[PDB]
Amino acid sequence: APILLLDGASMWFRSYFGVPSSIKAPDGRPVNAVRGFIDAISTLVTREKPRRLVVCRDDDWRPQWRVDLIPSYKAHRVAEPEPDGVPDIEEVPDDLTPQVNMILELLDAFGIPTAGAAGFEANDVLGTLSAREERDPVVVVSGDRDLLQLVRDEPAPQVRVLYLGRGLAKATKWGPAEVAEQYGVPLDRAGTAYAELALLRGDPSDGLPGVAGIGEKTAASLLAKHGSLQNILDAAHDPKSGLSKAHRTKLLGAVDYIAAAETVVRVATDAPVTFSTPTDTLPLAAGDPARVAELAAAYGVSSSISRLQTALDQLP
Ligand SMILES: [Mn+2]
Ligand SMILES: [Mn+2]
Ligand SMILES: [Mn+2]
Repeated sequence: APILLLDGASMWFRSYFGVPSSIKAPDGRPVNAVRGFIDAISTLVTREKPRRLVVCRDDDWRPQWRVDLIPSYKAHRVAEPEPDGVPDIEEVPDDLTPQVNMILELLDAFGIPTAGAAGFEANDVLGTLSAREERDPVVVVSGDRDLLQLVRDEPAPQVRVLYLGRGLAKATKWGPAEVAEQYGVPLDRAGTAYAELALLRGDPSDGLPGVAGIGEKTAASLLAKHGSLQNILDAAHDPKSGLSKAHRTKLLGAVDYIAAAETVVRVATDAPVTFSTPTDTLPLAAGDPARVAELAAAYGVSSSISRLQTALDQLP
């Protein structure tokens, strides 16, 4: 049985856009994201039958240490920047933010493991927990393709990304083979190589311009030929490497961006993760059944909690 690691914010944003906003609590507040997010857990529990499951939090969705390296990072998504230490106010619809609070309440009362690392993103939590796992195959559940950098075959246990780009129902599991087949990175280091390719090609939806003149195809063939990004910069710095002069000029005109983006684009694998629960075991019933029942009533997702309990009951 795999341990599921859930990219919480990716998922309840998906649920917010995948469940109609006319699904409301008795007090009138939309709870479409809450319903959608709980149902996704039940769907995941029934499909994967995990014993262990963690909802990974964004203690800081936009850490200033990444913004100091690449100021444009996630900048088009900031509602209001907050100074030193305080996470920036993300641009989020006014009727989704209370729903995030509802979800965290329901998880806390149920006792579903959540995890976070102060000053780090959920993606770092995901990378840390998947890097450290030594017992069970890891399924990272997310709509964020950046996480494909976590895929792993060996050393065991394997790590797959159950990718939500087309929704949960169509989601398949991505491993090094799929990543290699889809982006042209070498299979023996598909995960890390994917992150090196994303650095070079850029990622506009996160405000990372990438290296001008080096698209994804060119990035792949330079990894397919030089094996690793460190090698590409050496081949560029060494004046008679086989590198084309055009490619050298593009790479040298970007050395400081390449260096600064390295730690921005790669997820941290050694973040100080803390759990809300003593362990990452999935509980088979609510830790606080009365509060769960009260919060679900108040939040208008009683039937979703009902369906979660049935999925849990069907675990062997
Ligand atoms: Mn800030
Ligand atoms: Mn994220
Ligand atoms: Mn990204």
